[PDB]
Amino acid sequence: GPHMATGQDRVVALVDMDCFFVQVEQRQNPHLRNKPCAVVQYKSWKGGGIIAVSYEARAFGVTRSMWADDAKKLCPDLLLAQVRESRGKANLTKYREASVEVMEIMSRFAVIERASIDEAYVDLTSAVQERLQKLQGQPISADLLPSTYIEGLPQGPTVQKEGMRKQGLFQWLDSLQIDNLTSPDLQLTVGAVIVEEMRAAIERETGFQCSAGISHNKVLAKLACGLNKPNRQTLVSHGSVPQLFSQMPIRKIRSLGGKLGASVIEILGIEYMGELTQFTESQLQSHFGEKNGSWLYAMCRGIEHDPVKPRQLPKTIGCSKNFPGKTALATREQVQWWLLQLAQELEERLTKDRNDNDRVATQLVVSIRVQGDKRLSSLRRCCALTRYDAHKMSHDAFTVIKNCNTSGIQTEWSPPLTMLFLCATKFSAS
DNA sequence: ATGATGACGCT
DNA sequence: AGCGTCAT
Ligand SMILES: Nc1ccn([C@@H]2O[C@H](COP(=O)(O)OP(=O)(O)OP(=O)(O)O)[C@@H](O)[C@H]2O)c(=O)n1
Ligand SMILES: [Ca+2]
Ligand SMILES: [K+]
Repeated sequence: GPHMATGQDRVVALVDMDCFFVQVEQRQNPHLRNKPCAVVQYKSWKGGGIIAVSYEARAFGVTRSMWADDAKKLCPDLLLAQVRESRGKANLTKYREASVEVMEIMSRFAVIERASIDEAYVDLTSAVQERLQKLQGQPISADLLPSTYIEGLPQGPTVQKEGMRKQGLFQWLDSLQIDNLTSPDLQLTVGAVIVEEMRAAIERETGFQCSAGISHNKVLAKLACGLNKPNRQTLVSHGSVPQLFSQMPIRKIRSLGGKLGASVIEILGIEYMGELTQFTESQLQSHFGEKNGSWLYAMCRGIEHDPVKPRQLPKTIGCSKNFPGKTALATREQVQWWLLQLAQELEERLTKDRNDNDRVATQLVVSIRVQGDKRLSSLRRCCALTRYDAHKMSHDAFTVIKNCNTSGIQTEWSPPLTMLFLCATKFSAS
């Protein structure tokens, strides 16, 4: 009862750019705006692989990982933009730079955790407290939340989407206790007003639209963000959790989309997150380990403590390329040449990073996949990264991997390589 | 023949 | 260290 923590101590948001690479290419090329369009990498094999899809193209069934030639079967008018290719590999620099535009706007409002090229978590607790003092108890207008959905409302005793949105928002605001400055529901609402402001600024200053979730922790914020996409934000209160989780497949919760989530389902014989509440913490720890069991016990009640880490820059900087099918690398010369190509792009990004961010990497990790290995990495070895020089870095990578060559011939490479990966890690300030 | 990254857990 | 998991 009175001692039972409810995980309502923080306001956390997750911001996710809608069809990010598509928005970048549509900003650059107005002919792509408001059209079914997709972003593709490479082109010779089956038209290239689709990596991002506009909402207009998704209505036709186009998805990520589709070959562009197949996507054109679903959507003959599909417009395509191609990822830059440099040194024979995809080069994502345009999207990384657009991402920096967005993250630097977000950092004005609060400290952010870069979660991916196009997602950041925001810890808003402190900004909320401040804005609450600026309010002095005045009600929060629905005009301050023009794109906000309150998950689970409307409820109780119109047939259009926006009318539903406004109805739920009104019920929520009508029930708010704007007098109590430590009300969790009030704090989430203020958090949502701030996130509206953040999203307005991102759109004004970059042209890019995003969705967001606002809740009390990262898992609920991420789940919230996915509930109303694109160009909308969703508030998931602590009170909404029982109904939301009662039909929510377990695999939808961040970190449960893989083998652990499958084993939760199979060992416990359940399907939905809320069903987890019927097990004791010790039962869950017995099945899934002490850490996982504690996490699941708290999470299925809507409680999570993973902090928004203050980290706006990636921790490692890497370059990778796959060599599928008949293109697998089968000679010494081939392996060396592609290691040089990867290392040249890596040198370029590292030099940029050292100038921009005042740091230097100190370890080089070299990862390969061999033909027939189902695993995504067959081997990983490290060496010292002492100078930002592509020829040295590629020579060192070759050195640390060369005894993997089975061939008795000095010039051949067996088994052939289906993946090369260079990653610079262990950054020190400079 | 999805392909390009990136973080973190386990041992 | 080196591998496995999960994600965007
Ligand atoms: N299997 C995946 C999924 C995502 N990404 C990377 O993560 C970025 C954002 O992924 P995601 O948010 O899932 O896709 P969006 O295009 O942004 O679509 P949405 O509107 O649903 O956010 C992609 O552009 C891509 O760079 C990737 O490389 N491989
Ligand atoms: Ca996105
Ligand atoms: K994303």
